[PDB]
Amino acid sequence: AEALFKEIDVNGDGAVSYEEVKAFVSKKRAIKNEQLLQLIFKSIDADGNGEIDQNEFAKFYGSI
Amino acid sequence: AEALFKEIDVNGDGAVSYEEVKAFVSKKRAIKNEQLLQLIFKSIDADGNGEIDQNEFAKFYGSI
Amino acid sequence: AEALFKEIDVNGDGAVSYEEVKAFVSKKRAIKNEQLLQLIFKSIDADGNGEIDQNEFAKFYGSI
Ligand SMILES: [Pb+2]
Ligand SMILES: [Pb+2]
Ligand SMILES: [Pb+2]
Ligand SMILES: [Pb+2]
Ligand SMILES: [Pb+2]
Ligand SMILES: [Pb+2]
Repeated sequence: AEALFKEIDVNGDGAVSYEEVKAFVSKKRAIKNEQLLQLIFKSIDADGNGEIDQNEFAKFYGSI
Repeated sequence: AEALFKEIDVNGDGAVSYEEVKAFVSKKRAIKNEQLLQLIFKSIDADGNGEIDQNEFAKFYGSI
Repeated sequence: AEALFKEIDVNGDGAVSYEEVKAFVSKKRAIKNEQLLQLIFKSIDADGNGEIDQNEFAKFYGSI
């Protein structure tokens, strides 16, 4: 009755098959990678318009 | 005369080309990942019918 | 005015978009992997003809 078992159990038959654990691990990994990358971007895009201009980029670099 | 050189040497010409080392490293990696994942599954599937029901899943989690 | 911002800024509009940072990180990663692999090959291919014969392969292995 936890959303996690249901999230992994994609065809909803009450059983987590191997393919499902595998698809899950894959997408969980993909998501953590997206989140770290976005967070890094947003962190460089100091003013938040959604693009990094040469200035934001300049600050970001150096002794970093 | 070791099975390993022959395993990497896929077109069998006595020479391991770069593509072959590369294909080999790729598939070796893929296999270690499958094996760890399967072992983890089999380890959760406490009764071995090949699917994880909410119970096996429940035990598995917690302070894990 | 650094080649790096221009290298990431693929469509050249002065702005590094997210897709571009992402494509960049991907290809940077791909390249480091190629370079390490090639260096390892070249390191096994002791005489440099571009293929590893059973002999070069033999030396390479052991207590390695
Ligand atoms: Pb299922
Ligand atoms: Pb900006
Ligand atoms: Pb060959
Ligand atoms: Pb089971
Ligand atoms: Pb751009
Ligand atoms: Pb050689």
